[PDB]
Amino acid sequence: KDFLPLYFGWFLTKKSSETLRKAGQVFLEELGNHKAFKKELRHFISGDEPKEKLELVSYFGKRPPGVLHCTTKFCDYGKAAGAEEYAQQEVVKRSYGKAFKLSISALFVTPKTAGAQVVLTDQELQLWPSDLDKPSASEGLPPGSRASVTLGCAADVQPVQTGLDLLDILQQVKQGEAVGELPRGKLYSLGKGRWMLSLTKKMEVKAIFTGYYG
Ligand SMILES: Nc1ncnc2c1ncn2[C@@H]1O[C@H](CO)[C@H]2OP(=O)(O)O[C@H]21
Ligand SMILES: [Cl-]
Repeated sequence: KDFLPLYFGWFLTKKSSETLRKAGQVFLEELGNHKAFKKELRHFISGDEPKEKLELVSYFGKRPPGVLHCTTKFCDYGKAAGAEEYAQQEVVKRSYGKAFKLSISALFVTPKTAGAQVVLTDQELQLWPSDLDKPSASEGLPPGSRASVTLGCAADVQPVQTGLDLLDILQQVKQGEAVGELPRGKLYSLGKGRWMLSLTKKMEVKAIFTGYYG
């Protein structure tokens, strides 16, 4: 009669998390100042905003307060569908507490979330859930495409939206030239307020697989 974690995932170390967090911040500051982005503001925000400049760091005001993480399976202590099934797996139990490296291939921004795209290894993909209830946007994409790290959310958006935004982006990119060059890579405008920075060099972040309890 033991209950599960709120969710399973890879939790970044202090050092790796700050490295990614900082890169995310720089991206928001650079994107917000980029002429291509400014030009499309009316596709990013939809209201009485002045033509003046939008600071994305402020826009994505809801940020993780501490270390960052890549969620694998949200369990809600066993109440989520597929939770018990996921937790019972040998590979989950065996991997519990193990160290991993996550490959970050891109940073992205939408009107709802700012995040980082994670490219899971085959070993890490074994820890990705295979549920009966799937996000419709995951269909047609490689397993684990949803893998991401939440860097920030718009005021009325929940962190879960980040992975869903990535799936939408990946559905979209499944490409035209980049519309800009930032120091860390090429900048793509995917439309509908969506932006992806494709990192010239993938970031590697160290993380531990474990379970979070609220
Ligand atoms: N229904 C869900 N499916 C997948 N991930 C979820 C779900 N609900 C919440 N999360 C994620 O679990 C964490 C606790 O809220 C948090 O980390 P995240 O991956 O940034 O989005 C959230
Ligand atoms: Cl919303």
